[PDB]
Amino acid sequence: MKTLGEFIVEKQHEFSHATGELTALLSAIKLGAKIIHRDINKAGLQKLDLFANEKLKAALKARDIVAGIASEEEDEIVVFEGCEHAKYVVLMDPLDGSSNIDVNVSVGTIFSIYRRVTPVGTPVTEEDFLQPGNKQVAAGYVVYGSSTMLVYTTGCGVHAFTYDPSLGVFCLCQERMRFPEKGKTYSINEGNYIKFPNGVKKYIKFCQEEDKSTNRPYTSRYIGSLVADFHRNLLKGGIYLYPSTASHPDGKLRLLYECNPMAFLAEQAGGKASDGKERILDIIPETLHQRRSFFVGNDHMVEDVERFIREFPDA
Amino acid sequence: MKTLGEFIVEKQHEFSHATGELTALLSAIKLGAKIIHRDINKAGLQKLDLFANEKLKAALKARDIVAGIASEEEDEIVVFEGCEHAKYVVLMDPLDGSSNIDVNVSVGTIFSIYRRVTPVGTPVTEEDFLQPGNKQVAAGYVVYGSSTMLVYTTGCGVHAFTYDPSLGVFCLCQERMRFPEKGKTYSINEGNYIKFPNGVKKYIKFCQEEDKSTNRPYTSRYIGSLVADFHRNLLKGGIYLYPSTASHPDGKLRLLYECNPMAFLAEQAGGKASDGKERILDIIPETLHQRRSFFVGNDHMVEDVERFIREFPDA
Amino acid sequence: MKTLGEFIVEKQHEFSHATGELTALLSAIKLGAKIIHRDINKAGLQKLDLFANEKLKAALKARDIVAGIASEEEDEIVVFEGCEHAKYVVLMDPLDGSSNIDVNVSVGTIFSIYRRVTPVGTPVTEEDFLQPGNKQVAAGYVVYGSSTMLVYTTGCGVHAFTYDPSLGVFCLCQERMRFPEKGKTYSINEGNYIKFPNGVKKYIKFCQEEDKSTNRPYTSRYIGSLVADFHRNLLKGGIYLYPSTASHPDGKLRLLYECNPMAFLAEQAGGKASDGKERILDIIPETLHQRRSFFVGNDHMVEDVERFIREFPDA
Amino acid sequence: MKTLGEFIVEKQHEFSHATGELTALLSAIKLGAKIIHRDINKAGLQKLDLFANEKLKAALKARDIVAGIASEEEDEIVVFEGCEHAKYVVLMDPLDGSSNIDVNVSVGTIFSIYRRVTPVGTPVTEEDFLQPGNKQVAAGYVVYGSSTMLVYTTGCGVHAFTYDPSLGVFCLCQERMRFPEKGKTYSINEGNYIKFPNGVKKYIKFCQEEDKSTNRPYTSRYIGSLVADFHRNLLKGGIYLYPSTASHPDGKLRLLYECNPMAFLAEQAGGKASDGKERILDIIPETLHQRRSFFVGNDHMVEDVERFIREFPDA
Ligand SMILES: O=P(O)(O)OC[C@H]1O[C@](O)(CO)[C@@H](O)[C@@H]1O
Ligand SMILES: O=P(O)(O)OC[C@H]1O[C@](O)(CO)[C@@H](O)[C@@H]1O
Ligand SMILES: O=P(O)(O)OC[C@H]1O[C@](O)(CO)[C@@H](O)[C@@H]1O
Ligand SMILES: O=P(O)(O)OC[C@H]1O[C@](O)(CO)[C@@H](O)[C@@H]1O
Repeated sequence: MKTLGEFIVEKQHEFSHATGELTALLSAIKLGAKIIHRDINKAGLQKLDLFANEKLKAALKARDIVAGIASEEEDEIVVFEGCEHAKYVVLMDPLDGSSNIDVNVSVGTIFSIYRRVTPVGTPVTEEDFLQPGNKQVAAGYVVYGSSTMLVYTTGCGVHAFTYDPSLGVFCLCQERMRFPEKGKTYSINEGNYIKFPNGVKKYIKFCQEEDKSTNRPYTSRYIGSLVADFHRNLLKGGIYLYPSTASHPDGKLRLLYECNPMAFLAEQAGGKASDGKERILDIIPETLHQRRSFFVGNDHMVEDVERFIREFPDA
Repeated sequence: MKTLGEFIVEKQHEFSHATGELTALLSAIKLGAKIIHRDINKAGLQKLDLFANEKLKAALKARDIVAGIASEEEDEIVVFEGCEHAKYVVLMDPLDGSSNIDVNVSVGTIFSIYRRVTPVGTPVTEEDFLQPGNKQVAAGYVVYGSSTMLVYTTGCGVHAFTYDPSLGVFCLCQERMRFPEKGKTYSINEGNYIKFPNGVKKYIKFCQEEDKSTNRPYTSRYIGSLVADFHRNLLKGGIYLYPSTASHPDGKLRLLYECNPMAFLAEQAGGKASDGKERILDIIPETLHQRRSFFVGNDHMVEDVERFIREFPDA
Repeated sequence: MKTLGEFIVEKQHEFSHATGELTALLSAIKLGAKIIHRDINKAGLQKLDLFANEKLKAALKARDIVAGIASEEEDEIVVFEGCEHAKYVVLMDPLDGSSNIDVNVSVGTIFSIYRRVTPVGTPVTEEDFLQPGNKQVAAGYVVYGSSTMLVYTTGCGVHAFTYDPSLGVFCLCQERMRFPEKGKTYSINEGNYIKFPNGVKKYIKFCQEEDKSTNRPYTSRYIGSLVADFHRNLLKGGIYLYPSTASHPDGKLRLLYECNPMAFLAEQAGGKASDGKERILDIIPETLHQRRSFFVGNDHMVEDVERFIREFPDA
Repeated sequence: MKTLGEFIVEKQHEFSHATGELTALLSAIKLGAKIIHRDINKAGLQKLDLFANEKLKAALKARDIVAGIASEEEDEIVVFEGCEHAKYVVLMDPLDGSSNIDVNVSVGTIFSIYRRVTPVGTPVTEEDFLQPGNKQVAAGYVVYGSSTMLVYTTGCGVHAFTYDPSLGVFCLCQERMRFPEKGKTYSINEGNYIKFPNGVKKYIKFCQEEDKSTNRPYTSRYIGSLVADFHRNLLKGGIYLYPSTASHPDGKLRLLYECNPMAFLAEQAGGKASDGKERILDIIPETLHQRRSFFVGNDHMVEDVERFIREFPDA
């Protein structure tokens, strides 16, 4: 057995050889993950979003390694007074999958880490949080399911760890997660069918046709939590979709707090992530809360999606 | 705080005043649930079906209160040698939601309890396990999610309990679960669209139309675990569907191990459960492994389903 | 692995064949033990006496199997209104070893169970709690140490169980605890030397002489918690002593809440328990809070003690 | 609530400002402590010495921060191949209190940390492990009792932390532990009376005299585990003694693995630690396994001991 902490030490070349700093960063994360886990595992015994947001924020600050944060909850960025010397910033979705807490369904936490652009010693600015996804130095998520797992990447593969309540530590369970060769599952909220772009509606029809030669019809799976659907699709192959519609002309997902970190993780696992036309990671952020259409998973599935959008324009 | 054990004592009138026996029955269940939980919570750190099956079987026998069992795993019934004096039989689905274990997604355990028809002192026979669902004296399930919960009924409401790892006990969290007045979520594997009965395909179209006056289009949610989708729908309202198709002419779900206990639970919560035409609980079992189409959840939703099947016959 | 609950079922002949009632009795105990354990295991993260007293009292009442209780904390007995139909009474020392909580040292819980003398339907009276120790139908203790263990007897041996946090259940670890053939450890508060009876002072000198032929000098061990010193001595052999002195002319230990249950346990393990002259279990209680000199452990050691008291009278 | 990890960060001035290295050091310790804790908490469900030794050894090496270790178990020192670049060495007593495991009594782990004398890049030698106790840069212990606690010092006070199973983290419970003004408890194995030095026998008599003006007679407490007796005495005041005798002419305790770290901790808490004549920390080690008489606790008590040895020479 090998712990997350030991693993970080062992992989000295990752994270630009700044091992000591990665350790501090993930230490903040796992602590926050442990705290949230405790409250969720006894939720039965909206409000949790705030709790998660507060605990993760306090933890990151206590490591004295982050200059400031950006939360899906927060309207403005949060500058850590006394941390001006820090050279890292973190964007996060404290509790992804709000509609699942009360129903004992999987929810998660997403984080994205960037190296600041503004001079050390100075307070960070939105400039530091509006960099394209391709500049992230680290990304990962925490899934709170039957078991609690932490998944992350620095650019050298995707590593997953499972929390062991018996020990109180995160243990390595898979060092190199990769999407299998082919996917046979699509994850989308099909109730929103009539409002999806014509290309997406076509892909859905594509997915339901009878073609044993290509594993069709695919299976449908949609938990309602980006983190949990992604995690399953990554292990078993599949694609997750959340296109634009009436309620969300530019999609529902946040480009910086959700799309970018998951996109970085998908790409590092040999998958693909796009807004249906361009690479998520190369999009230049316009605003902190910018939303974006999102399609991620096995490379061939996302491609089929882009093709259908191409051949059937106009939503 | 009140424990499951204390609650059982307090409700002396339920279970036909045989309090001492209910206690023993649920004691077997929660122990099995605790054992399985432990292995699942560290699954990361098919095979689990066997483990769950063995642990639940051994636990029920050790209470010396059950004459024998029937498992979705077992081909034949299991007679407990030395328990001929027992007057209860139990049918179970040890681990519902096989495809979810490896992906850290919710799975569950389902149990159904019947009073034997054959004379005590004698070994039980299939006759004891082929009684209609309306004869069950108890039914419930265990959901292994972010938290582990046990839900059951004896005919006087549906009671849910949440396991507290800190204490090592199940605690009452909701004494009277009821479906809310209206449902706005449907749970079905839409990838199997083309093979569903025409009436079901119509209902799906119904679900996706724009009619704010009736909360349409509904939201789509499908975890892939009967226990977890049911649980969510029960708390938030909704309907779960698994009709017949090519791969399963009579549906996929087992009538005795899955449909009946969930049907008993749905009805006790003010909901409805049918095979699309008749009441699940009144169906006279033909065989131990009989499968059946299944539609369960809010009463009005299941009715809409029955109506569409009525107006559009032939699958 | 076998649980406490399963073990009770398996031993149908013990407790006068009233299996169902023993189960309810120990269920109250283990629940109280689990609750206390939780608060103690995070004590760092006098007051606990009250907490323990309240939790055990509430638990016993909730099983609707006990007519009333007597606590070392309580001045008067506690009659359970609505439990007049109960035929059992319980005397207890909720938290034995007060001076150990703040120092992270072992403490315990002691319980004694009697069958009432007064007619059912009527409220219990001190008469029910003043019966000699030889009438107990059950006795045991819970030790909260590196691990939490429950030890008890009904008259057919001493059984010990260890709590498994991973499972949340008590598991059988030893079905027949017996003192080894010989003891080589004495447990007494030697700082109180000058005030001990002359016979006890002689025994202490005896214990420190050089006589390899009899394993002397013995080893000295004194944790400060009756439960923990007893438990160790029972497994490794030894004797525990708490004689009379200035601060306590009749000893410090309570005859009914401490001496009797431990005496019943010691005798069932092949050991001996006396006040230095007579058998603890045959003493006829004079008052609820009666104190008594107490010497318990390996039979030969207690005998040596009685002999020295005999040969050197006057304290 | 503040974690051990956060506390270390917050106290940047301690440990010679080498914060990052202290963090790695204690991370190895707490992990080993968590692993051992798990096996001990289910011991019921000699051998543990080896387990503890192996787990702590593997953990320290995995942090790639220690050049090598010295264990009370090991005959020779253990050089970490591939860690020649490390500048720290650690001496340890993996499982102090062997005779307590089987009896569910408190046991502990002791560690001592030194900065090497030999050039980096080179393999460490006994020279690095034979430095006087006054050169330690860190010392502490882990007590496995009703709760699991970690206590340590770098020269700026004694800090204690309690492990929270609910969270899986160590939390600060006391930042500045100090012996109270006066002690009233002595901890010694009195069964070995006749073989103790005359001065010690006199002190024991001193301890048992009647002198309310000085809190005499003192109370006697002796758990049999150096870690647990020390911990209690530190919180409540008291003195622990283990002098020389026949079985151990130079005492039983190891000078480097036991006496030095506890001596450093006692002094940092305002207490005193000596071999009955000189300061433990200033003794120049002669051999790796050198034993030494040891007296530690409240300053005035140890002084009384030194005085009696002075006035009554010859053991
Ligand atoms: O309820 P809907 O419209 O399917 O949206 C669910 C999605 O929204 C989120 O909760 C927010 O990102 C995701 O976790 C999830 O994929
Ligand atoms: O993979 P499919 O065809 O959607 O079937 C999933 C269903 O099968 C089961 O796993 C077996 O009953 C259910 O738990 C679940 O609802
Ligand atoms: O502090 P003293 O006088 O040794 O008394 C300790 C004894 O008192 C009790 O705390 C009360 O029974 C026992 O648990 C323990 O054996
Ligand atoms: O059994 P004895 O001779 O009292 O020795 C016990 C002492 O030995 C050790 O086990 C070894 O250091 C200490 O933990 C304890 O104080």
